[PDB]
Amino acid sequence: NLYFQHMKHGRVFIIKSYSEDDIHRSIKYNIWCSTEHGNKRLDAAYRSMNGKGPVYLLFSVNGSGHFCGVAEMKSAVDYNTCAGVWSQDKWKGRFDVRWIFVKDVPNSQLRHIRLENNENKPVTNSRDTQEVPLEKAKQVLKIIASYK
Ligand SMILES: COc1cc(=O)[nH]c(=O)[nH]1
Repeated sequence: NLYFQHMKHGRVFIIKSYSEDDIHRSIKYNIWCSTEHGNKRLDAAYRSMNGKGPVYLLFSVNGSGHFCGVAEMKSAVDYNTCAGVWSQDKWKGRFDVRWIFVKDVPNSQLRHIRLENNENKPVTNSRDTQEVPLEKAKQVLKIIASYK
């Protein structure tokens, strides 16, 4: 395929959101924020990457039945930022992202990809900041990229 053929390094995480408004804001301003635990997981992966490869994020709104696109993580986490900018006050902090695809892809197109690090559960059954093994992540990314 033409998409993601060169991604020898780097790491891929599921992002789950309770709020489609939060996603809209993320797309508009190219920023995101997770829980404290999820921020720490993404921060560790971004920093240990040391710019050697991409950290990609596969976004999905809880209950929507579809993934809604792909962004690249673009900064470390900043834990002390303006409160109350998201749909709930409980999302504290900020990191930069760069959205690559904004498009709805039905879970039917992805649910036969299983995560060997998550009890072989479908990737579509992941929780927020579930890490995706690199070879399964390539499959997901190419399906999203090419979907029509
Ligand atoms: C950044 O805004 C959100 C982050 C999250 O992890 N879940 C949400 O519903 N919104």
